[PDB]
Amino acid sequence: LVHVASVEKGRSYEDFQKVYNAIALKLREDDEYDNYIGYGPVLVRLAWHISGTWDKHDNTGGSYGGTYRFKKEFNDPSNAGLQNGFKFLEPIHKEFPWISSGDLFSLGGVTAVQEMQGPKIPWRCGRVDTPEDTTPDNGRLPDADKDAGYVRTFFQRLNMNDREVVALMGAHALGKTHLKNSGYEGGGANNVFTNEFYLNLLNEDWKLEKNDANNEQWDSKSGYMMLPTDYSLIQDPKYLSIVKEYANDQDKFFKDFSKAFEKLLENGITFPKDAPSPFIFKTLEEQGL
Ligand code: HEM
Repeated sequence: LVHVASVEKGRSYEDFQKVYNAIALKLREDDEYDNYIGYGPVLVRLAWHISGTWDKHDNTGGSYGGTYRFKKEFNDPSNAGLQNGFKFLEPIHKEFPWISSGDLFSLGGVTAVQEMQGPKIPWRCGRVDTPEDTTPDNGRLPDADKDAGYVRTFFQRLNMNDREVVALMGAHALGKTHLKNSGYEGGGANNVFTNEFYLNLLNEDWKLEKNDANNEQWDSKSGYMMLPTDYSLIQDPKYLSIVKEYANDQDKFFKDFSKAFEKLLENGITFPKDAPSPFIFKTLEEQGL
């Protein structure tokens, strides 16, 4: 099973920067969402969930097909709450109807990271919408109530190693959990991309509590929370080494995150040798907009 990237006809860097700008301007304008967190974090989560269905064994799932637009995937209980991100992007899809669904969902993630003062993330175009029968079945996204061994094994399906896993998990500095979506609550209200996830893991006094959905989570008096899968990063000696590395080197964390997130968004896609190089988009701030 081969998914070959095909550039939207006649489109170049300037077309995709226009789409980035549209997303970025709406992120700035629709700022009230989720108690003034804004849509940044949910767009990062959406980019990850549409990519995180991939299976390296048979090349099914992944971002290429834009299959989240179909009912089976849209209604996956693992995707509860992502409808808010889809609704955000819908007017963008209408203004730029030539962009494929997988390109738009993945670009929404890149735009959100960058606009939240995260690292630059190189991005490639050419995902092509595939039909409804290519939609992966539910149950390919990870459970939160598990341990390190589970996390490690899970991410092997996505061809991610320990360092890639720990770097990706730093996105849990962003946004929050919502009881009605996942059965976890809390986490604060952060919408600036930093390495604080690692600092918080190492420095907070964590307590194992049960929430109103009868699930266990780790809570601190500062108002932060860790999922069991988050906390497992300090229980496993290989993960703990990497947590310490990112807690002590913001730049290293940004660079490793950028590479792992690009890889996540590109898994399953074959880029022809003559494809355009990856694009690095300017932020609104860089453009003076
Ligand atoms: C073992 C892997 C993972 C598990 C079990 C996991 C689980 C969760 C759960 C339960 C929530 C709360 C959803 C809600 O209640 O709204 C969440 C939020 C989030 N996750 Fe993950 N996650 C994992 C990996 C990742 C990765 C790899 C990324 C991105 C690189 C990511 C980015 C986010 C973001 C940005 C939010 C906040 C969304 C919002 O504020 O609406 N997560 N995660």
